[PDB]
Amino acid sequence: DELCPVCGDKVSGYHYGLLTCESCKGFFKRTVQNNKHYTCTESQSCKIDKTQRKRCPFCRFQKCLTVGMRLEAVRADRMRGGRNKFGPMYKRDRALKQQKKA
DNA sequence: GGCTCAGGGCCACAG
DNA sequence: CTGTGGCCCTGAGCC
Ligand SMILES: [Zn+2]
Ligand SMILES: [Zn+2]
Repeated sequence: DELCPVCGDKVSGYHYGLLTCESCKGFFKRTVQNNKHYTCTESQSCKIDKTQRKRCPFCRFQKCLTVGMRLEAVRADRMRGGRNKFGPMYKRDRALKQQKKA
């Protein structure tokens, strides 16, 4: 029921410090791990919408970092255990954000 | 020690 | 062929 603060897709859960989808997760890795770097000709921060998120990769990347996606969470190495020192924040934020009881 | 919780890899389908 | 977006498996984490 929640949408990504960047691309706007349905979130699959907590990824990189935010409620994000596999599109964010996958693209974020594809960008950061492969050391990709882009640049927008004008307006480095365009309107990141469902269509315009495809035309501006740089703006989408900037959007990710801006909305709060951890760049340090990108284990470009290989180790699937990409839980760094900010690992606790996931369950912490989740417990505060939801705080729903059992 | 075990169940959870989230991330990285490779995939399959869409441009 | 290239790429978005995803499901899957492994791994850090916490209970
Ligand atoms: Zn997303
Ligand atoms: Zn742009």
